[PDB]
Amino acid sequence: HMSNPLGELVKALEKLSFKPSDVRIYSLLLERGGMRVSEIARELDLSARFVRDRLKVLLKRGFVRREIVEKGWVGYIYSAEKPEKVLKEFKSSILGEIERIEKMFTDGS
Amino acid sequence: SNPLGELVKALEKLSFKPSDVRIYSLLLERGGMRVSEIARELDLSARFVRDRLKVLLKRGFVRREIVEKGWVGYIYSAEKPEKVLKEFKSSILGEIERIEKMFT
Ligand SMILES: [Cl-]
Ligand SMILES: [Cl-]
Ligand SMILES: [Cl-]
Repeated sequence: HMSNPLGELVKALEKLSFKPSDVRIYSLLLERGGMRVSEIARELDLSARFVRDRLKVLLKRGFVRREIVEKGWVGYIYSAEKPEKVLKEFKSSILGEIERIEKMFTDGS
Repeated sequence: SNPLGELVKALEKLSFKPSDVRIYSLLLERGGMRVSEIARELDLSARFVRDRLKVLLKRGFVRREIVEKGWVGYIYSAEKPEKVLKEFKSSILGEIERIEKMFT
């Protein structure tokens, strides 16, 4: 019945895991520059809905940003945050998770 | 080469097998044990338990003492949770820093 630091870390790693498709989207954008949902979908042979779904996650995690295009067509494209930014955000997220887990394992009072 | 791909690889290396969690739990709950005892209780291969304990030892999550009453063997025990978290934090920070340097 005892709480388990390894088990808690497993849950944290799952929460911060990446789908393979997230890696493909991020890597495509870093290489090619900002792209529309439709362009990403065609390039990677994924559905537009699935791409939108993963973009929401990557935006909230701070790994991708959006920016307006006004070039006849008007809409948003999506751009990779730079590696230094991605790694800064990931570091903050995992440290946050560890800090929460630490509260379960304090000694004394 | 991209930071998410490198994080995936690093996070795989820092991952735990479900058995690791069970091995740690057993040692924390019941105290220091021999490999054969852990394997019996968990219904795992003794070789497998042995190899996972070697991984956990290198990571700083278990310790061992040599004992020789008859045949030589190791008694493994759980490191305390705060040491586990401290070591894990150090390790994952080290990995992120290494990946940071790949790009700088
Ligand atoms: Cl996927
Ligand atoms: Cl679009
Ligand atoms: Cl042994």
